[PDB]
Amino acid sequence: SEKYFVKNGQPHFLISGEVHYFRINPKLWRNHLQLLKQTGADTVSTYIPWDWHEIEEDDFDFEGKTHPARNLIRFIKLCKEENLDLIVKPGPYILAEYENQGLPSWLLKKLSKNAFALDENGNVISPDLVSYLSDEFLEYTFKWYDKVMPIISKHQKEHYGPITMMQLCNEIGVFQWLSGKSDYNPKVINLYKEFIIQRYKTIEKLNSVYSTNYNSFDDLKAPSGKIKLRSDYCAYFDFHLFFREYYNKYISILKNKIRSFGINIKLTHNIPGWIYGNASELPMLISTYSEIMKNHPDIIFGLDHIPEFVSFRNAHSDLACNKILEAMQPEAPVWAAEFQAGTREHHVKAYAKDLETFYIASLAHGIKGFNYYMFSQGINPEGKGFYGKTFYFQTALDAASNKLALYDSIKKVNRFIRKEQKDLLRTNVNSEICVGFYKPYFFTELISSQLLKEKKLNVEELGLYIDPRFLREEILFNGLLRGLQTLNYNYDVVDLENCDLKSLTAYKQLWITSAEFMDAETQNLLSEFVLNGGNLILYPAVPTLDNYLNRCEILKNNFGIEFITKDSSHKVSAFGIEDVFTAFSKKQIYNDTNSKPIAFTQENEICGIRKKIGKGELTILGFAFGYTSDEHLELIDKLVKLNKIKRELFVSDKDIQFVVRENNKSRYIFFLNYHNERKTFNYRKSKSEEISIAPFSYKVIKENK
Amino acid sequence: SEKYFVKNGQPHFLISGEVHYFRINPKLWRNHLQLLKQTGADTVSTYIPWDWHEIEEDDFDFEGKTHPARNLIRFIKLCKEENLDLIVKPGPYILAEYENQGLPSWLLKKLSKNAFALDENGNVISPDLVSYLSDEFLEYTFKWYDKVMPIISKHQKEHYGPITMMQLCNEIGVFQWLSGKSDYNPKVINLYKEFIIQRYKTIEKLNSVYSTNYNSFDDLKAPSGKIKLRSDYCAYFDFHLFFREYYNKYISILKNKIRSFGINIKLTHNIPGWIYGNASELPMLISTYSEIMKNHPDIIFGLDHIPEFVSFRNAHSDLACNKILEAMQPEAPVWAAEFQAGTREHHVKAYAKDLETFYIASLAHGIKGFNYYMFSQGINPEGKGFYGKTFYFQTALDAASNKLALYDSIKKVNRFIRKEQKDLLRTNVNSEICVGFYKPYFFTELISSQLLKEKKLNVEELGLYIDPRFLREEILFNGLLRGLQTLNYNYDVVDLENCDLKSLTAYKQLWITSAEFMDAETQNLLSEFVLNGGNLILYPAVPTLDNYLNRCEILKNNFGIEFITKDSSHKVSAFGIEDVFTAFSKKQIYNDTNSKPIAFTQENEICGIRKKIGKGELTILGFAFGYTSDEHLELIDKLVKLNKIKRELFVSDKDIQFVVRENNKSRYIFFLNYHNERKTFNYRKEEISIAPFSYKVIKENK
Ligand SMILES: OC[C@H]1O[C@@H](O)[C@H](O)[C@@H](O)[C@@H]1O
Ligand SMILES: OC[C@H]1O[C@@H](O)[C@H](O)[C@@H](O)[C@@H]1O
Ligand SMILES: OC[C@H]1O[C@@H](O)[C@H](O)[C@@H](O)[C@@H]1O
Ligand SMILES: [Ca+2]
Repeated sequence: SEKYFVKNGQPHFLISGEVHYFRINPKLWRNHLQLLKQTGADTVSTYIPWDWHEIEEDDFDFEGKTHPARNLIRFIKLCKEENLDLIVKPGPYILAEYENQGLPSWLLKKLSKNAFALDENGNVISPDLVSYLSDEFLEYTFKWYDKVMPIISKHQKEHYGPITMMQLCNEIGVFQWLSGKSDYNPKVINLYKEFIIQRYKTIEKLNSVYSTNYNSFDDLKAPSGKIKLRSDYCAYFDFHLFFREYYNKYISILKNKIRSFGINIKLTHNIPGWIYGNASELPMLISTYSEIMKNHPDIIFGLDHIPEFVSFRNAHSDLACNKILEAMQPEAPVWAAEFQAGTREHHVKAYAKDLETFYIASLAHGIKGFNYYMFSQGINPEGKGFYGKTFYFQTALDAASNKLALYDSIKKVNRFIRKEQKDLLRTNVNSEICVGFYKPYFFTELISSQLLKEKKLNVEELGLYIDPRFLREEILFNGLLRGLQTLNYNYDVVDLENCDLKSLTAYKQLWITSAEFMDAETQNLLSEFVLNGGNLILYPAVPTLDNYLNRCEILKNNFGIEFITKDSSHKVSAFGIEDVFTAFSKKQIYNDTNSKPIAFTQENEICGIRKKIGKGELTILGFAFGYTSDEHLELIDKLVKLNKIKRELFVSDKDIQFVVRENNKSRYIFFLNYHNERKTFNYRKSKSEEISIAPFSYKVIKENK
Repeated sequence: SEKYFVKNGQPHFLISGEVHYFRINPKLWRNHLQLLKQTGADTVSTYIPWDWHEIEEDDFDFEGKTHPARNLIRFIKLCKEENLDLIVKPGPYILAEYENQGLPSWLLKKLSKNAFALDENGNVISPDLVSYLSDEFLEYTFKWYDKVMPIISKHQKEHYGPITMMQLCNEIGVFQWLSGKSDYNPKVINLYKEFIIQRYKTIEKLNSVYSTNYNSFDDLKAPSGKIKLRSDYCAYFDFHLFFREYYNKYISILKNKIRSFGINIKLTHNIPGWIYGNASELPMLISTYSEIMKNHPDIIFGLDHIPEFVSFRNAHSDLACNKILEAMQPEAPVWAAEFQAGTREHHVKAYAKDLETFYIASLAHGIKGFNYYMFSQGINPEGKGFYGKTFYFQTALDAASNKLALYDSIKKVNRFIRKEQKDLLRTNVNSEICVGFYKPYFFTELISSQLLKEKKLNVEELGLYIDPRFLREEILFNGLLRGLQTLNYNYDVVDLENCDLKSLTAYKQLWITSAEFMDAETQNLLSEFVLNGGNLILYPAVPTLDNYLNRCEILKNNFGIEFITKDSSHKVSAFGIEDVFTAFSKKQIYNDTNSKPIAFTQENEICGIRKKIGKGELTILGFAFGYTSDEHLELIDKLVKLNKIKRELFVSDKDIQFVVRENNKSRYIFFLNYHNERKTFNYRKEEISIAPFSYKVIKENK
């Protein structure tokens, strides 16, 4: 059942700490490694910066001949001497608050304009932002790999070295995302045109899908500018599919290059998306990796968690992200490649009290491994800091190797993990609720995001009213997922793409947050799910279009639903809850045929029904709610209770979060107080026990079954 | 010298609680009022919703004839019986998460298209958003005033009644701001044309300023779409000046109508701008009231503070907003018309332990009065809630008058306030730093804001690189003001408009965050300031343009400055601090004749100088830094120390914030812990422990 890392045929919690040799006095490297090992950590992790080691074009130093902290070889040897396994991350990009994101200054001065990401006008977006498939960029990247990869290969575990894992590049697409502009480099334009010709084969076939009138493929260009017609939406949809293939081509090229050096260790990649302490856009960025995860079962993706604080304001972000990684990568453990320790920026504090709670909450939320980022502070040598001289603050160790407050928090957490890992790693929560992940709603990084400078998608111009980004942020991430976690109902997330019917029928309920569009394959899957005995909850819309916004009424027809879309007050009544505020004036009005009406508009028109279809049950709500009122929690709770799903515990304070993890031998009860209140409460399993929990604090109770 | 409310001829801290009679079971009105009074509160505050009382056109109920909670008259009687003064807020707009923002449904169903705020295409922006100077809207507003104002007039403090203050409308421009669109209603456009003719007199004068090619004012159109040309910037700038006159015309029309009923109590207005627990846009919104504040010294503006939490993440917002209100309104107390109690949003928690600290921090930060918003929760009657059934959560009292956790926090704070008010209200901080407030940098709500749906202002299209909203948000509000607060250096803010030279001379340093444009009057003011002996810190640019982007180099020439704008790495060195991250590649590179170079690019070009001019001192930095590294705090500290300015205390833990407030005989030291850490420290001009997100106040007799 559970996915976890294994060592010596036993479950093993991966505990790594990030220690940047290049930012630490090499006379203190050993002390940093000893103090990390003394916390119970098994692994150390570092970037190997291209700029740091290719000091001028074709002049390499890995031995500290020109600066003692260029002695990568000695750092590798110390990791082995201090019995730590090593994760190496040689880029080409590292980010790492390093000048030019780790690319050499000499490189960026030499590269031609066509090596850079370009805007719609052909202008350079940023002087450190390359176009990934640039011939010149990949030539210099390969020359870098030619010098660093033999060193990595020599020091792998299979040659009795400490190196067990290597990250390829760093958060692919993060630089493009943060710039707020997409890449229109000519390599992108030309590879896109090849993609479209391969995809459609004839211009007649493309025109039939898009409803365009092109005479030839030579008339068609990568889409630019705002979406005004459904044909512009179609063009951008394919452009999103293309970018997923483009990032798969990039990582495939790096992987094939590294394998040529005899490097057989585990390859990793790291997922961006937290900003200002929440992760509602992370699902968009993880979706850009869809083709990499389909084609490379041997690259393990891990999350980059940057909570910044730990409170009800962001409590749901880490669990939703952990669940969405599991959905997209169900055969590998859920791990954090970067797991916040300290703060990347002086003005954004990172308190030990918060992060210690985050670490325990992460265990509650199913994490199987992590890399404390940053375990060790660094001091940039030679002006290499992007933003200042000091690299991170409020870490476990300062750059000198002094213990800071966070060290004691990590020791406490790691001690618990080491004591419990053989049982805890094998535990699961009992999820009776499955939530669908429909990746195409996330495919909007070119047209609609929190970071994109230009809003290119306005669905009203297309005759639609449900924006897929509004749906996936407010109705799903901040809405349903936040609500279920707040209500202490366990859920799983399943990727609906090529999804096995047998993997949905384990759940008492499947929840689908739907826009007006959904592909035929997914409409058919949800149809079969209900006909064969599944219980489906679907809102705010029965879809009637496919991903190209062409007619597709499969689910509507299979479920025998008739509806009209009508304007009314935002407030509806649902299951006897009055004044439920909904997101839209427009609602689906269902006729009551062979159904029980359960939701009504202010004019008493039917906007939600329940029915029995084949061996299954359907609940459809023709209105949108996330979690912006107490009525929304009441409605989620009522929906869950339709199939008699029960919480694992009765807890006297509804603002206490809990998670029960168990196997045949052991039960762990995690209590999380995400609130600035001392809470005294009682609980019992579904004679009560009393607990007092401080503000922003945790309790963990272990029972031997 | 301090400004404060007065009761019984003594300094009086205004402690008001918001209690919406229209959202409370009338059987429990007395119980809510008694529980509010038992916290030591002196005043209760409420809207009087137009929709609630004009139940159909020309059918008024203020006596509970049709619903017991329409008995406004009984509520007023209970306030008197329970010895509370009353603040009333009859609109016409109330917002208050009330359907139609408090306008009657029957009114919105009946109004013509031309009564509504319209976008660039002539479409209605929102079915509850009227154009303020709509004739139809003012006709019906006046008929509402005709019924509610005689009731207020009878019960006003000038007739020895309980009503001490009345708010006119609610956060003027807030609906416009939140809609993300500006009003192009044809009456508004006609008033804008009248405003332009009044301002320029002749089309030749307007053409000389804008570089336009009109033959007459008949050719003139309201600016729309993106700014591509400097002439489009000019038209939008005057469109901003016009909206400030427009809001003054609206509030003048309401005030004159109110005064006609013999209402001579204090009139108020309330300032919006907090969102997601910070207030970096509130200075833009307060700038929209510039003409109201200049023309109506009898209308007291108060702040609507919505911190949501209390930590280092938002510690600087309330101080900066309080200081900006003081700059724009120096002759009235700084007070919060809405002072967060509970939460408007169930999913956005408001912890009693957070807000208790916010209340004490607000005292440290110079607040003189406030209105707990919401003291009492409400239940929306008859589906009249904009949102769900319940109005506010985690308040002092629930809608049934049950005491909640916040009640005891408010009782505690109120007891400290009543014990200390006579001395505390007469205290000020000793500011030796003044920070300039240049209002034109804030006049962008039509073209650039956090809420505007399309950015119309792209300064690179105008041949500029310093965006005024970036400057005022990241370099000023979240940069310099946050850094000074964090470093525990007192500052004052001064409005540079019509500013007295005499008012700047008391300060040891004037800090000016400058874009490439600044009007002649302000350039002249800053020139005279330094020549006469003042010490000026100016960055990131010596301005070379006026507000119409026409050449204006008064300050530059008067100070003998020469520069070239050149591209370099973002990092500079300044005062021996290496690796100072700056916002722009473009920097001013100064000629150093008769100057001391003090900052350098990565290629060692001079991007900052110090100089003696007349009797004074100039420090100019040709680069933009906010607060995103420890080097930024070090640079601000180095700059303050150029004129030997000292903190009032030595505190062993640099992450403890303090404010020293004094008068001739009393000192209050407010220690504030904005961090999730128990901190132990000592202080001197003596060892204290403060819990996470908490406070300690110390008194010292002088
Ligand atoms: O916060 C925005 C982004 O900043 C980047 O520097 C981090 O590497 C990402 O993980 C993060 O999502
Ligand atoms: O077990 C001791 C731990 O208890 C938790 O409840 C607290 O949040 C931690 O601050 C503390 O280290
Ligand atoms: O948060 C955005 C705005 O919301 C409005 O409902 C409040 O009345 C304002 O004070 C506030 O700034
Ligand atoms: Ca000169």
